[PDB]
Amino acid sequence: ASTVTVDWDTTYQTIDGFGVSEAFHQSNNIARLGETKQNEIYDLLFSTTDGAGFSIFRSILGDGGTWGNADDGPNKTMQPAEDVWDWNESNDDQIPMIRAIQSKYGVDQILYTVWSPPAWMKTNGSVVGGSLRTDKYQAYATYLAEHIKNYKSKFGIEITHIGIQNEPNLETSYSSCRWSPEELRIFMRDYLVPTFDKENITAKVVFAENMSFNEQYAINSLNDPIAVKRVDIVGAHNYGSSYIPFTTTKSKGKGIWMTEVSDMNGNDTTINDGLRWAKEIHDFMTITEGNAWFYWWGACFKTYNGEGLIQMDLNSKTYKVAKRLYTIGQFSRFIRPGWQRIEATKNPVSNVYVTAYKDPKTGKFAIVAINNGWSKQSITYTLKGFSPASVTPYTTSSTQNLEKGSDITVNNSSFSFELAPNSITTFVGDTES
Ligand SMILES: O[C@@H]1[C@@H](O)[C@H](O[C@@H]2CO[C@@H](O)[C@H](O)[C@H]2O)OC[C@H]1O
Ligand SMILES: [Cl-]
Ligand SMILES: [Cl-]
Ligand SMILES: [Cl-]
Ligand SMILES: [Cl-]
Ligand SMILES: [Cl-]
Ligand SMILES: [Cl-]
Repeated sequence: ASTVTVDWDTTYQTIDGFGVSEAFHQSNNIARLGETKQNEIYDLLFSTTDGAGFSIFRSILGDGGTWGNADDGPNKTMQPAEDVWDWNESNDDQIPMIRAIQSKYGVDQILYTVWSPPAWMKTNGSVVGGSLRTDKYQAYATYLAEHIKNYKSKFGIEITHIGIQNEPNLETSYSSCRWSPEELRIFMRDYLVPTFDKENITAKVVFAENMSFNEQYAINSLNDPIAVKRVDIVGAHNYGSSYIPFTTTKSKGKGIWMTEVSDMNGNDTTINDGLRWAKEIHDFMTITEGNAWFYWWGACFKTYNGEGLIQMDLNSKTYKVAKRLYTIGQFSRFIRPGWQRIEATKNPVSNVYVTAYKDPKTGKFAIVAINNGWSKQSITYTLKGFSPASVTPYTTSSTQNLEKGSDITVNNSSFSFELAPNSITTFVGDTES
């Protein structure tokens, strides 16, 4: 019987949201399941009433590669040659899904990440590996600005966040482009910042998304007086690393987005894998104090690993939902863009981890409690600085998927709940009536 204290007036970072991606034709793989299952998958991902309520959507800016195939491969680029633009909305197979989920679910944060500049800008003449030619830095700055401008003016899509390079540390067997940190500062200071200023770009920059979770690729730009003007967000993946503070990023008042993580080595779809990712979010919120957290694919055609939250079998036209969709939903469905983390006893007892969030504009709040141990844990929650009448529990476990429970009466700013082993429960409430 342990105690968690939640303080309404001790506040931390603003939460920008939670995201997924459908890059590399996975958006088209959803549609191939048929209209009925397509809408079911949109619902599971983005609905705030019967889904995970993801609030950010990450997509690939087409590079024109020729690798892969139609099930997993690149999209045509809107600038296939230095002297040719091709604003054909059919080039980007993510546009139909973006329009549908912005309309139906109000998803209004749209991140486009570049995996590679087009081949004619690359040192090896290919979108696979290599680097950006130094005599193509301006062409790439123009490339990025023209995409933000013309996705709006031609396709009606507002790109609110632009990711300038996915994993600049890595050359892969698919779309990739290697940068050094100093090459990124030179690109920001001498090309991106003056081009974005000249074109009056208001989209925020998610800085080069390091494969490992550190700010090393951003330190050079963050300390540059010109580049720092548009280092709006420092992005990073969490493949093979752990959650640490981004010291220089916080000193410059910038945001932190963990824009991709998944299990590429195993295929665990049970609550144990789900609680692994819930614990990653908890560490992200409390160690790094980050602002947005992303899984990799929302739905994908890989039934053999954990790169997506939903595994689609294209041959039988079926899909299977892993527990990680719901364990991540325990955060993402309730913590909307603009919410604010508040103080809660982060570790009340062994294997129990707690965070808390509030909406400063409605008085709504959410308390997310993880129990990734083997023992039932009775917890008494003391609410400091606010007094709701009741809380509503939502639980995910080996037998429950974001299951709404009976309301729990709050007696003098205190309520108790027994956390089941290997489970996660969110308590949701409102202070204004
Ligand atoms: O099927 C392939 C995917 O597995 C691959 O996913 C990559 C996983 O590592 C991440 O760091 C990368 O950002 C992500 O692209 O993408 C290519 C696709 O063909
Ligand atoms: Cl591109
Ligand atoms: Cl890369
Ligand atoms: Cl899972
Ligand atoms: Cl992602
Ligand atoms: Cl899996
Ligand atoms: Cl809200």
